[PDB]
Amino acid sequence: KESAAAKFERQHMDSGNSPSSSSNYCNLMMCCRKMTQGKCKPVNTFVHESLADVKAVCSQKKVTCKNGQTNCYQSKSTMRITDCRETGSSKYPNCAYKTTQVEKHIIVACGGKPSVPVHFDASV
Amino acid sequence: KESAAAKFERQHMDSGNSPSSSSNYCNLMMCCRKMTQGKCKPVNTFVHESLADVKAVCSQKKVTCKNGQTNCYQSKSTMRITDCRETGSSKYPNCAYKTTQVEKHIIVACGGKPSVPVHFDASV
Ligand SMILES: Nc1ccn([C@H]2C[C@H](OP(=O)(O)OC[C@H]3O[C@@H](n4cnc5c(N)ncnc54)C[C@@H]3O)[C@@H](CO)O2)c(=O)n1
Ligand SMILES: Nc1ccn([C@H]2C[C@H](OP(=O)(O)OC[C@H]3O[C@@H](n4cnc5c(N)ncnc54)C[C@@H]3O)[C@@H](CO)O2)c(=O)n1
Repeated sequence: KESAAAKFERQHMDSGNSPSSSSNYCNLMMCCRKMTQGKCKPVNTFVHESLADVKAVCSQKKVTCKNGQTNCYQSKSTMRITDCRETGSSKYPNCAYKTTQVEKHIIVACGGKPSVPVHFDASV
Repeated sequence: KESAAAKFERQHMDSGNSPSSSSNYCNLMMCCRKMTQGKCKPVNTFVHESLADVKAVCSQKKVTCKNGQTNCYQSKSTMRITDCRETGSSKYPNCAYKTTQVEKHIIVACGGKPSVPVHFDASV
């Protein structure tokens, strides 16, 4: 059972000067989106585009994935994305990320039917 | 088994949410801290002071809890906290919170040996 003391810490404690700071975006999203359980996912990109625009990439430019698979596609246009990358100081269970906002082309692997994005490969 | 398409949306999609937004704090924090599972937690306060300063409230001003219990204590000084409350448009599982930065005295219930904070009662 989660002790009452530990529950209180989880539900009400967030010690710090700038808790609502945008440089915290990745720390909170990586946690919310469940990518900090068991280990700290080292790198992860968030796309701030319409889901309609991201799905459209699956019928755009064909390219080879980094792992040799052949079901990857590159966006014809650049997309507003946020790069979340683990800091040198990050150490599980205290995962820390650097938030970087950029506009780059994305590369995703598409699968299933209808064909939709199932993996983020890279940004170029 | 979560679908590949759904897994991609959870891990890489953040349409209509600006990374450079202070108002989003509550939404991400409530999600990250596991308070939006099963249903949306109506109200929840986050304290930004040090854990030591919060624990010390248990040795301060003795007051009655809202529920009639007698193990509540009020802080001698105002503390930096964030008040999170559901919006009108909040609907599970799309929980939405309004973020309000405030400086008020907190009231907590203390228990255990040593006596540590185990429930947040109110800010005044
Ligand atoms: N700039 C970057 C660089 C990396 N990343 C992330 C996304 C990847 O996560 P995810 O998309 O869940 O991938 C899940 C898993 O899917 C598998 N996979 C690889 N190629 C695939 C393909 N063509 N189709 C389906 N699954 C594939 C292996 C992979 O670990 C992870 C590992 O490469 O790094 C990122 O977000 N931004
Ligand atoms: N401004 C406000 C107003 C409300 N709230 C939150 C905190 C409460 O969650 P929690 O901290 O778990 O504490 C409530 C739970 O703790 C337990 N509890 C309640 N009274 C207690 C007491 N006197 N001693 C020990 N545990 C108590 C059971 C109870 O459901 C929640 C429901 O009252 O509302 C807030 O964060 N800020």
